[PDB]
Amino acid sequence: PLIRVTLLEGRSPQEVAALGEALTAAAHETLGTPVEAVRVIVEETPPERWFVGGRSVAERRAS
Amino acid sequence: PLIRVTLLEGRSPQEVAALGEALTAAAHETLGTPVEAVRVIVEETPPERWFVGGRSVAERRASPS
Amino acid sequence: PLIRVTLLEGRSPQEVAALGEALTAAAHETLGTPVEAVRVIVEETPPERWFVGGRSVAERRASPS
Amino acid sequence: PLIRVTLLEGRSPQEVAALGEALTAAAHETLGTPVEAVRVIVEETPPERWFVGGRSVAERRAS
Amino acid sequence: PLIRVTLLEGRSPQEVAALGEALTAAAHETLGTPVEAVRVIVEETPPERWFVGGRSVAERRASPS
Amino acid sequence: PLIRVTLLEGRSPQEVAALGEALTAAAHETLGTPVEAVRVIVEETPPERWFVGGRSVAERRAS
Repeated sequence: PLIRVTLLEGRSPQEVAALGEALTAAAHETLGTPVEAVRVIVEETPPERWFVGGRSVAERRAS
Repeated sequence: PLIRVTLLEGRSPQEVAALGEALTAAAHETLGTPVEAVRVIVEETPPERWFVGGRSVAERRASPS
Repeated sequence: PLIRVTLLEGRSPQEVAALGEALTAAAHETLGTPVEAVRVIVEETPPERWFVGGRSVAERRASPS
Repeated sequence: PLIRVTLLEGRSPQEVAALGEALTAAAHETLGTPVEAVRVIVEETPPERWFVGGRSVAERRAS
Repeated sequence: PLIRVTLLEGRSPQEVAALGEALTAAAHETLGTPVEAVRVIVEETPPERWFVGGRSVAERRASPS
Repeated sequence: PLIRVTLLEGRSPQEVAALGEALTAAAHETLGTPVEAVRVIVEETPPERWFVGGRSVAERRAS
């Protein structure tokens, strides 16, 4: 199973490593997939490049 | 955050619903993100359109021994 | 540039055609890119395969009150 | 509605912010989606990593 | 590595199988990656959902002269 | 035809340029697509952000 998670920049090394373990466990538990068959990519996006309601997360945090 | 999952066709509806919930719990506990801020999109690919080693999952299934 | 849109199933053909045009005009005006250099791909997801808060759009629709 | 735009690196901060506003307006106008329901990610790609006709945009600009 | 291809609908099964193999050989020779480490996912888009210049491939096909 | 290749960071400039040429040739050969109609994006992912079996490629290399 392939999993891509896109989230905001600024996460700790712990958080990214934890996320990759935990998403893998979730797929293994719910689908029966061997853990080695679960592949995860974490993509981090700067807050100036993520918009909700037409305003960036960087602006929404400021305003 | 956005979680996009690519799976082979043929999982049951109950397994897909359980996966959505469990991936969401995993992002909640590890990142602190509220569950309502986590989105999951599950895409299913037919086995003729997924290749490993240059051969489709369908072809690899037809010769596994 | 490439614009990939993910939408729930059920939009009309006319709305999808109008979206493609309008996203293209938006990229043209803001970036200067010629319209012919903008590509848009629209993907439709069934509501059983889109989750928010760990529950599918289908499940959230079945209990909205 | 979720929108991912991939474009070449080197855009100004104005251009990215403008793009996120304008794509959001387009989705709101054409689908009736509340602006808060439109989410946009802008991904920027270095010109050495985008190919057309088997040559990078960086090479095509040089040559 | 992961190779995701987006194609218009309508290619034959034989062409899609040949593409998967050939993209895999290309990644093997240029990167050194073993073939079994290369995955290819082929996605097909209907021509009403692919836009260039703000018009769908279907619309551009209906007026090409 | 559009092709996105995600692979690990650390590739040489030769390797990325070669990959973009070779993937383009493969699409041209197998589909009959004019080379100018083949578009390729190469995305590079740090090894700490790619997981197999719940462990990052960075950890798997160390351990």
